[PDB]
Amino acid sequence: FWTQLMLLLWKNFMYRRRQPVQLLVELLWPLFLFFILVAVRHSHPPLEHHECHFPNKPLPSAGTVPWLQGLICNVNNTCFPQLTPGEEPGRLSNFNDSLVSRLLADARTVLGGASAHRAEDLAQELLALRSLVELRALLQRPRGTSGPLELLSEALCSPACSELIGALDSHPLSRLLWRRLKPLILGKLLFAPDTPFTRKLMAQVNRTFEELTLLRDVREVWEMLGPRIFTFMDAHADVGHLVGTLGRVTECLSLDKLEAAPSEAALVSRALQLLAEHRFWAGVVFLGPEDSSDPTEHPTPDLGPGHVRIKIRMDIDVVTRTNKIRDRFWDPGPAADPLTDLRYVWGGFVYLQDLVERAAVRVLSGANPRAGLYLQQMPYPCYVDDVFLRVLSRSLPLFLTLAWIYSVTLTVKAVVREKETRLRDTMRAMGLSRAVLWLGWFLSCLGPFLLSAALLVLVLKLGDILPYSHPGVVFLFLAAFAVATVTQSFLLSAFFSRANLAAACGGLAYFSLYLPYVLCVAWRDRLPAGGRVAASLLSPVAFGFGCESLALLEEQGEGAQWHNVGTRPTADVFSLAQVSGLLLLDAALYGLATWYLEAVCPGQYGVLVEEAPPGLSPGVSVRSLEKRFPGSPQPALRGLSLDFYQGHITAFLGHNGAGKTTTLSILSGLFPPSGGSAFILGHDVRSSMAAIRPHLGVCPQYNVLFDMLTVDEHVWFYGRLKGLSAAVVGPEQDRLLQDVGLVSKQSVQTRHLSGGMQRKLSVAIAFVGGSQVVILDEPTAGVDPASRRGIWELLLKYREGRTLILSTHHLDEAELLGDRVAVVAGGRLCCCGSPLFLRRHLGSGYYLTLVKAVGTPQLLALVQHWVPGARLVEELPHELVLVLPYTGAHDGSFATLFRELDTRLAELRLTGYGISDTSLEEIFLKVVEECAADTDWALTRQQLQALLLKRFLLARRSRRGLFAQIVLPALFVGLALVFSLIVPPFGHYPALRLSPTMYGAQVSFFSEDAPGDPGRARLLEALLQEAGLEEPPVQHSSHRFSAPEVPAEVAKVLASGNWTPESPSPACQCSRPGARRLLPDCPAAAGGPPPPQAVTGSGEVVQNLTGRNLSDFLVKTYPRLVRQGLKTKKWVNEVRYGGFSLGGRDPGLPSGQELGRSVEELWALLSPLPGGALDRVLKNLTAWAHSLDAQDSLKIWFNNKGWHSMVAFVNRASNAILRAHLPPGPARHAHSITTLNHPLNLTKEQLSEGALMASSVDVLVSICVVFAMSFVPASFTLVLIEERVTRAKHLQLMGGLSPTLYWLGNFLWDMCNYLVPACIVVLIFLAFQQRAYVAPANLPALLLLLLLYGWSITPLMYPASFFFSVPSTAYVVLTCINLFIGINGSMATFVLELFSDQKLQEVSRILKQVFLIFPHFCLGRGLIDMVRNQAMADAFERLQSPLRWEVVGKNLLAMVIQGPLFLLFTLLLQHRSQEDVARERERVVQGATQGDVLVLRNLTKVYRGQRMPAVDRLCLGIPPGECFGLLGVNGAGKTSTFRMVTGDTLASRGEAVLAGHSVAREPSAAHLSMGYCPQSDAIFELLTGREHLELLARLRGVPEAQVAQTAGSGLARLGLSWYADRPAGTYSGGNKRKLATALALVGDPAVVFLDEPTTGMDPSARRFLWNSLLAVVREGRSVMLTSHSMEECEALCSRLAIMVNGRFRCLGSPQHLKGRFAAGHTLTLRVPAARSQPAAAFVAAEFPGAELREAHGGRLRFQLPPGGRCALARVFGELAVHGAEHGVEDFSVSQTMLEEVFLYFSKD
Ligand SMILES: Nc1ncnc2c1ncn2[C@@H]1O[C@H](COP(=O)(O)OP(=O)(O)OP(O)(O)=S)[C@@H](O)[C@H]1O
Ligand SMILES: Nc1ncnc2c1ncn2[C@@H]1O[C@H](COP(=O)(O)OP(=O)(O)OP(O)(O)=S)[C@@H](O)[C@H]1O
Ligand SMILES: *[C@@H]1O[C@H](CO)[C@@H](O[C@@H]2O[C@H](CO)[C@@H](O)[C@H](O)[C@H]2NC(C)=O)[C@H](O)[C@H]1NC(C)=O
Ligand SMILES: *[C@@H]1O[C@H](CO)[C@@H](O[C@@H]2O[C@H](CO)[C@@H](O)[C@H](O)[C@H]2NC(C)=O)[C@H](O)[C@H]1NC(C)=O
Ligand SMILES: *[C@@H]1O[C@H](CO)[C@@H](O)[C@H](O)[C@H]1NC(C)=O
Ligand SMILES: *[C@@H]1O[C@H](CO)[C@@H](O)[C@H](O)[C@H]1NC(C)=O
Ligand SMILES: *[C@@H]1O[C@H](CO)[C@@H](O)[C@H](O)[C@H]1NC(C)=O
Ligand SMILES: *[C@@H]1O[C@H](CO)[C@@H](O)[C@H](O)[C@H]1NC(C)=O
Repeated sequence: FWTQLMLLLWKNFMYRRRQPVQLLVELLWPLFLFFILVAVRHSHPPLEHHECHFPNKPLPSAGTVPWLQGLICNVNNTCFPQLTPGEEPGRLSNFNDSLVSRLLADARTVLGGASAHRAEDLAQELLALRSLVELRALLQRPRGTSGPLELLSEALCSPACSELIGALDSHPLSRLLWRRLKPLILGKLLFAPDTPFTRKLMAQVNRTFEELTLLRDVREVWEMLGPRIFTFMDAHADVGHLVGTLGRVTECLSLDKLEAAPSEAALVSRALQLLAEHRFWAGVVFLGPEDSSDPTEHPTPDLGPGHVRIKIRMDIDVVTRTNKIRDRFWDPGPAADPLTDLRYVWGGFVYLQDLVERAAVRVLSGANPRAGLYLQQMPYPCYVDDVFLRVLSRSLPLFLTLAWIYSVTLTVKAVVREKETRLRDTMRAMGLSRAVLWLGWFLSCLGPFLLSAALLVLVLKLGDILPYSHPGVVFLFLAAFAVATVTQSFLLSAFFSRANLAAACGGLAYFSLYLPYVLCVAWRDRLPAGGRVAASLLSPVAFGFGCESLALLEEQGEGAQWHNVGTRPTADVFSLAQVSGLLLLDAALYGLATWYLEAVCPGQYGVLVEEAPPGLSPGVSVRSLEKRFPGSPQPALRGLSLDFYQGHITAFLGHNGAGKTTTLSILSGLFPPSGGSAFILGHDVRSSMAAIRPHLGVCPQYNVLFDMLTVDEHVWFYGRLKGLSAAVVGPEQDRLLQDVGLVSKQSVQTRHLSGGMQRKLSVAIAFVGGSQVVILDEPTAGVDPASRRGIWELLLKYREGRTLILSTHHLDEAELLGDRVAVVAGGRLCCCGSPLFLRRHLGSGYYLTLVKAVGTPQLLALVQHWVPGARLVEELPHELVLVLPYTGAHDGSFATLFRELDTRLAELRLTGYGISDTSLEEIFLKVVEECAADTDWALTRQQLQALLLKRFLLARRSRRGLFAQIVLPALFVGLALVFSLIVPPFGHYPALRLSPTMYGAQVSFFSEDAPGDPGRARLLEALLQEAGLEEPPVQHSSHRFSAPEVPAEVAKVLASGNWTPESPSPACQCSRPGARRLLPDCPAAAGGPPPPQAVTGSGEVVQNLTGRNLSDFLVKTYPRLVRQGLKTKKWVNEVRYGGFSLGGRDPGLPSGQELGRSVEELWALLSPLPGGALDRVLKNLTAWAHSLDAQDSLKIWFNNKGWHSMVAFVNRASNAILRAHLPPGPARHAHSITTLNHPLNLTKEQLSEGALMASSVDVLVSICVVFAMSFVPASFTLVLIEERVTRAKHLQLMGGLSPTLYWLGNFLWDMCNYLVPACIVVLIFLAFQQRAYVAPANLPALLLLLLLYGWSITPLMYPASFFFSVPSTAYVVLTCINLFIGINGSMATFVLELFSDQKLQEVSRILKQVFLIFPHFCLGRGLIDMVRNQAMADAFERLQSPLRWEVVGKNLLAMVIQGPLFLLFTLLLQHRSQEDVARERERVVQGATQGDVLVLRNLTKVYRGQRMPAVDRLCLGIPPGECFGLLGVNGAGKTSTFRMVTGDTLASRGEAVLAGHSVAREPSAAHLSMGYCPQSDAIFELLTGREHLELLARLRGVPEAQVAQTAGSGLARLGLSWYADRPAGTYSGGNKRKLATALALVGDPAVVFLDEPTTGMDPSARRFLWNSLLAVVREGRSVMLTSHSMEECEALCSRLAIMVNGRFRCLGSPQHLKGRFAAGHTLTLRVPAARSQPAAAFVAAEFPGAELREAHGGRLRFQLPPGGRCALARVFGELAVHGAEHGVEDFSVSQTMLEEVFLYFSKD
């Protein structure tokens, strides 16, 4: 059991070692992919980012100075690691060291002090002020700045406008700020409705800009107070310079920047016009509830007024996209980038929403609410950003499968190859169980897999791809994967019966099972938990599911290790060990599947007796052996009771189908006997089992050798397997090697270098165990007769002792070697015995014939006198045949009769006698039928016409296939167009209702500071009851404690620490220690320790958090909220989006009443102006001082990952304020405000880019058209490939056909066939009303493009007919290649077009400039280009043409240029090719006979590497009036000479001339008069035979009116009347041969060539061929016939030439040969002594001529000079003594037998 496994493993290792280039490629292919992966890793290392905090943004409602301060200082949005002062519940401002704030505080305190006082005291107070000094220093600055923006930033933290432009264009930061401010400074507010209510709303919009325009009055009062004081009496210059600077800034002010529009269409037109001038900024639409014109939204929520809907339309390049709520790829980032994401800050959307909402509340409420709104960004933890790990999670299975596709292909190829040559059956014959075979396969294939896995593990660990992990677990994963994939490859090898088919399908079967993993990862959340395990039954799917868990565990900073093998890293991911368990279960299931499937198709591979020897020792005793198959009710083998005997070489006789090899397999260990017994050596076959193998040898009818192992390893392997010991193999090896004469070959150790002799070696293998019984099976099945002598010598060498049982098809072989013969025919035995006994039992006797150049009764009386027995069988004139009695036949009587007849020859006028001994052939036949009975220019026009007709009939023969290949794609396209009538989603921007409720269930805040006020209490009530909470606040007091219970294990930790809310209460948080990377921060159990009070309303949770830290709580709690949905990381639903803090502390000085009183007192005094301008200024100042209190504020925290959170929460705040200031009652339900977002249409320049991303249905239609359009050329080319496989094409070429004209005819017919599908597609497009195609300016372009693409595509794959030789696979491969090329081109172009965000891809347009050289992509590009150009034209002017040579003209021109070059290439590819014997050779050399039709001279062929000429130095001459014949054994070179003379092949040396026209010098006239007939059937099965006949008739040039009549003649000479109507496909075996003969004969060629015209068909067919050839030979025409059957050559031909080894031998007429050497007699002696000298000596002494023939041990034949003067009897009497003189049992004489010419044919 172990020795067989060792031998199998050694053999497999030897196969692998003898291929020293496949191992290297298998090792170095998977390393390339992983080196690419390592390079990719080196390209993108992970990025690290620490914690950072964000400042606050003040809305204009809070103030104007802080507003500009924010717009000028917080533009960069830089992170700050330290906590910002704004976040703390106390402060509400960030800038405390700013000059503006200090100046305002100093002014306030000085004014308060002055008011309290009411000069020296005031001067002293103002002297100690650094802010005034800083302001004076800033005023006294000699430029030093790029522009006023820099000075404004330093202070805070028209031709004049042209000068400002010139100054500000220099500084890049000033450029950025100026770009941000340009839309808004020069803005043009527009509104559609002009009703008075809207007028009041825009009056509320006015009042802000009116407050803005107040510096003019203060300025003018300054210059009207200036000169007065100056006349009454550095500071004066500084104020004037400052005032003039202020005036210059206000010079480039829009002032009246508000405008109006009459209607929505006019609104859009005016907006686009202003965009053309770069002046448009925003537009507002006050849609009314009663209008009911709501696109994709409800008309009105409640009847009547009270609800205001407001739409803001701005430029798309400014307002963010408004289609999807969230990003599709979650990123570990704060999502705070001013340039890209923070668009609402420099876009002004929030500003205008605030302004409009405040106007609406001030109008509807009827009060003047004051509440400053601020915006804050929640802070974000420290993080590591690394996209690569998700890429591994999604990519690693792909690279692993691509690395292991190669070894799987090799494994399946090897398994199928070894199971193809039936070697497995031979191994099972010797006794090896299938289990050992499969175990050898397992352990031999599984080595390289694990070596590759180990190398991959080392690469992964060392290459930093999977660090922080222990390689042991990774290896235990890859090993399970390798086991599963090897088992599944063995399963894949169990469905195929061909080598290359299995090799090319196994890789595809392995790769096609990785797609479901992608399908599952796309809809990751869709699939439940139940279907996960069911889908993970595939091996690659399970590997992917395990790889995702491995990557997920890698993200958490601790890789795969022994600690966490059985731990699930997330609630819905497999543990790493469970995946391996499933992998092993899958491998076991695949193994069981292979085991069961191997048994699905079992079995099928895909009374005369002479028993009396001197020693009766029945070594093999088979009795009544029977077997039956279910294929036929009659048994495969019937009763066979024959008994064999040791020492005799029994043999089997029968024609193929006699069930001999079946029985020989029964006796071996391959098949089971159904009945009877098969006792070998005494013990039954099954009982012996393994007790019989050393004493039983088998050799099968197929050669059994390994193409890589040498001879010595071969004998070693086949000896050690039988039971031989390793010590005694040397002598046995040497014995067999010396016996077979391979002692030289074992020196070079080759197996595939030597051929033909290999069968000999196989025979020797049957004699390696010295087994007593040996069963051979046709040891000379196919070996050349020239080498059967060695096999005969070896088999006779081992003829003693061993029982040998063989079987041969022949009849001569069964008597040379065999000591006995039994005849089996029709699966049954008929007779048995020995050749002597078989020849001694006949109805007839021993024949004697006499010819005439006297009297029958006289000769009969003479014969009866000389011998009593005599039978008269034949009595016709000119030959008298009598039967001499075999019963009691004696030599003396025959000798006396012959001696008497010798003298009386002249008188009797006989002049010749012929004796005859019955032979084995006729007795074999007679017993076979006895057993059978007992069982029961105009010519070119006609040529093209005929070719087109034959193509049309060829198409009409196969109509269903062409119909399904042509019409079906059109119906497919039509159905695709029908089903594509749904609304196309392309990315339009609908109307979106911007409210917080769109996000869904969430958690929100209501933090409050300084709650000591009733108005703030009302505002808080509005905020809470706005979200759906219960109306009475006291109910919350009824709920009392509404918080989750604190964790018990955390209470002790809290008691350990201070736990004050102001101090950091939570414990610290883990982060990146440098040696380890964590994606989130791992949260402890104490983050924001006390669970804050939460109340749930209607799908929403509100939390208190009053008085806590807030920032710390959010930073600590965020990852806990996120992690619930990081398993898939596709659409992450953050739960906390925003919240409110009711801050109340006033950063400014609240004491503004005193300042107002002081201003009023100053207004009363100082001579107020009668006009009141100063009075109005002072009133405005008093109002500003009164409003300076800022009684209540509000801050909104928002999360930026939700795109539309800022606007939703600002809307909520405004609505809450409105509901707060409205008096209580049911009227609260009547009032509401709504805000929408709707970007405007694209401008023309914007359209020129935006039209690109509106093509999905177009892409689908183009893909469908390309897929359905690339089928026809393959259908065209399959027919040509099929006609190339058969040599019928060349048969056409000997007609009038030329290859160029054949190509032209095929091209024209395929054009005519192709013109229909294009018309069908065109009519489908026209009938289905596609505006994209039914336009009159688009139809001609589409038609021309389709027709010219079909023009160009066809000659692409015509040159491919030479490469392939089978129709179906050629069609499949060509279709797949074309579809792959088209789809890849289209996808690459569309991907580069959509993803062309960066500029270095637009130059990739040159790539398409190359694709015009590819003809398949021209149509796909042209359709898309035409569609986009025409759609742009439709959308351009309504709200240049396809025929122009700018969109499709260039592509069409390039493709029509490409058209003819492929036809030229295939036309050039077609024409790529550019003693009697001595006396007749001498007469040919000296001169040429003019009458001879064919003349040859030194005809020679030298193949490549054969080292010997197949046909060498061949000469001949054929007179026209005689039929020729060529003879030779297989391998002589007759077919090579036939091909060379016909012209299908070239000649290495020498040329043959036919009727004075050499083949090379001008082939056309040569082929005009040659009738080609090969052994193969060169016909088209689709057509009919008669149709072939008229096709050849029309090609030749027969007039049409007689062509049909010719058909009758074309059958009248060869019958064919019953088979005329039937198609050529459904005929008989000989019908094809006779049809080929008729096609050769039709047309009346001068000479007719036939290669093996008849090979064992019905006698009627050969009689008809005989008649046809006789006709053509006595009508004065010549035939060159090649055959084997000698009687046909005798009957038909008049000259015979015999050739062996490529050279003539006799070259004479049949009668000349018969008289030259086939006369006399030959003697055969049966000597058992096997001694040459005793038999040779006396024969040479008495007879001068004793030439040897087949000198073997059993028999020897004698050649002697003919024409003995004495009688023939002169030998017989001598033999009558010679039996005593020398050992001779019996004898035979062949004296002018019917087999003399046969004997010479077999002689040489
Ligand atoms: N797959 C099969 N293989 C062999 N024999 C079959 C098969 N199917 C049916 N038979 C039976 O085989 C008989 C016909 O002779 P075969 O057994 O095929 O001859 P054979 O053994 O191939 O002949 P030789 O002369 O020994 S090569 C009929 O009884 C068939 O029904
Ligand atoms: N691929 C090949 N095709 C044809 N002949 C070949 C090929 N390879 C070698 N030969 C030579 O063909 C010769 C043996 O076949 P031939 O005598 O030419 O014809 P044939 O086998 O008698 O023809 P049939 O009767 O039509 S199968 C030897 O010279 C071979 O070396
Ligand atoms: C949020 O927390 C505060 C505590 O700061 C709760 O205020 C209490 O409310 C009840 C009911 O109105 C009063 O009787 C208590 O006197 C309040 N306590 C203090 C110390 O303020 C408040 O109820 C909680 N939620 C709400 C409804 O705002
Ligand atoms: C701006 O876009 C709107 C669509 O949002 C266009 O209005 C539609 O125009 C089509 C004609 O092309 C009509 O069939 C629709 O009924 C219109 N819908 C609406 C809502 O009116 C509008 O024509 C575009 N204007 C410009 C100048 O591009
Ligand atoms: C923002 O800060 C970065 C810090 O490097 C600086 O390089 C950049 O110029 C700043 N940009 C603006 C707009 O201030
Ligand atoms: C602002 O600065 C002043 C003067 O240094 C200081 O008294 C005051 O406490 C500061 N206030 C804040 C908000 O830090
Ligand atoms: C105020 O807005 C109104 C629209 O109601 C507009 O007519 C007017 O010009 C604006 N005021 C000024 C002077 O800009
Ligand atoms: C909040 O927590 C932070 C954590 O650094 C701490 O520095 C800060 O003092 C705390 N502030 C309050 C008022 O809770």
